[PDB]
Amino acid sequence: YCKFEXATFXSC
Repeated sequence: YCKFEXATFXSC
């Protein structure tokens, strides 16, 4: 999946 991240935003 994509999703941002726990803290980061590395969307895929």
